[PDB]
Amino acid sequence: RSPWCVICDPSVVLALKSLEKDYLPGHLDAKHHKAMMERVENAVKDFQELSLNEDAYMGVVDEATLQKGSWSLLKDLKRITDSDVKGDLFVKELFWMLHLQKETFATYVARFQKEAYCPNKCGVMLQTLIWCKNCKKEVHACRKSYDCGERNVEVPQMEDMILDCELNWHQASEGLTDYSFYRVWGNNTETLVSKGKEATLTKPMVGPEDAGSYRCELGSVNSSPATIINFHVTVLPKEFL
Ligand SMILES: *[C@@H]1O[C@H](CO)[C@@H](O)[C@H](O)[C@H]1NC(C)=O
Repeated sequence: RSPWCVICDPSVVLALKSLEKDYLPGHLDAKHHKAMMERVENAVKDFQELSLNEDAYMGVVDEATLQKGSWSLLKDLKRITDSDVKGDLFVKELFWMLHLQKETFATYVARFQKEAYCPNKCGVMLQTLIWCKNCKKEVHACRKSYDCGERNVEVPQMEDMILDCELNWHQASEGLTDYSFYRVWGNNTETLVSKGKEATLTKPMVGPEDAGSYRCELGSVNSSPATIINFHVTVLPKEFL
């Protein structure tokens, strides 16, 4: 038993309060006002549309999903109020619209869950979620295996080395800082060779001295890195078979 997340949008609560104080007086008999608003409140206080799905309803959305559901509800409600509909027909249309809007919102949430909730496959992604139970907006840590799979990079001698540390979800993550690239030497020391906002390390015209191990770390405002990727560079001399 969980609220319909649209109530966490202030414009929705305002439009609902406006329905009650401004619309009801000229459009529904006074003796029904209390019972209507109770029925509206009950519709908004429970959202069951996703609670028998294979993927359990988690009670969270992102701001994008919230805004899309809210805008869809506000537009449909405004169509009712702009129409100036009254009485029995107004009641029928209002509750029909709320059912439809819950089903529309369910579609948006199932899609958020399937595609946009913690979409990383490794590393730690930070994403702001709104928790529908209390309308709290917080940064959630999407913690996955720190192993992103080692990259085997073979570069012909004299060609350009590109080491790419970017993952598909990095552009969407919160709290990121810099990509640092380290060369990891066989004598158990390391050298920081680049640090900045760029997700790649480029070395033009590679020679043997550029072969070996590299580690990329994408920093976070938190303690742990958002991503660690290891690269092994083999520099292929022309003489190889
Ligand atoms: C460790 O190896 C690196 C790369 O070969 C080199 O720059 C460094 O001087 C070595 N350190 C020692 C103490 O031998």
